[PDB]
Amino acid sequence: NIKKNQVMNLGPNSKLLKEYKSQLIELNIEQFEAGIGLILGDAYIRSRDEGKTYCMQFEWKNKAYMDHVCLLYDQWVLSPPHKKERVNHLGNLVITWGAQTFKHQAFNKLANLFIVNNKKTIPNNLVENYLTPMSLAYWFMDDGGKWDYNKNSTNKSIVLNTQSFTFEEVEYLVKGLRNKFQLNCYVKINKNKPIIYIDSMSYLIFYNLIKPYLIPQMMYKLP
DNA sequence: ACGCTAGGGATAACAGGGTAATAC
DNA sequence: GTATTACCCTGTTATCCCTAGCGT
Ligand SMILES: [Ca+2]
Ligand SMILES: [Ca+2]
Ligand SMILES: [Ca+2]
Repeated sequence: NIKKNQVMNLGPNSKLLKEYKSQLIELNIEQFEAGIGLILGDAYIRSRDEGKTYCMQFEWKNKAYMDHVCLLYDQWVLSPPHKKERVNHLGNLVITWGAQTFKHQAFNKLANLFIVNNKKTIPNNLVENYLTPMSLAYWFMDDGGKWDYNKNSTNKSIVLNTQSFTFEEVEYLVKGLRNKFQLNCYVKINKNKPIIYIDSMSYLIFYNLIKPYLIPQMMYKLP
């Protein structure tokens, strides 16, 4: 049995690396469920071959969250996060962190739920059949935000920024969320694009569901 | 008086492409 | 040389986040 330690620095097309990879078969329950929320939120699952293998690429401003996701996918992530320092078209420095897993057939199970012709889509029962409290918690740390950011406000309404999805797609998600978690949420608009509004009346319900998984440095997103 | 929104800004994300390091 | 592929890099906005001033 080869250990990550032994291959995390060898060339990409390295034999020992591939041997290490062959030792891995599937993603554990945690990596799968969290992945459903990550793909619905800020992650990117792609294939460079023709759907034979997929890998996941990450990028966030918050490094702690980044480190937390890498640890989650430890076995599939050979390197530490990498600082990316870029300059705007406004001459400003923008700092973020990047990371990725290597490609592996283990990721095909996640990818085939969303990808179709290398194009991302949300299927009609994704929520009902795969979205768990853990998935939802990650989807929240990703796309999640407050409805009212004003100070001293008591509004407990949550928002999921799903601006890249179609209205049909957002409808599948909303149906699943309402039926499965009794959440009182629905579609609203932002920059002419669909977002999911969760009424403050469902806050406590929403919170108890994702509480077990949000990390401390992400708590600031809650009301 | 003040809880709430819709309008909108400079990112903080997503998508793909290019290549240095192994194999044969 | 050609085939592989993890780790960067670059092209680009739909993102989360804010707040002027609207509604009651
Ligand atoms: Ca997102
Ligand atoms: Ca995010
Ligand atoms: Ca985006």
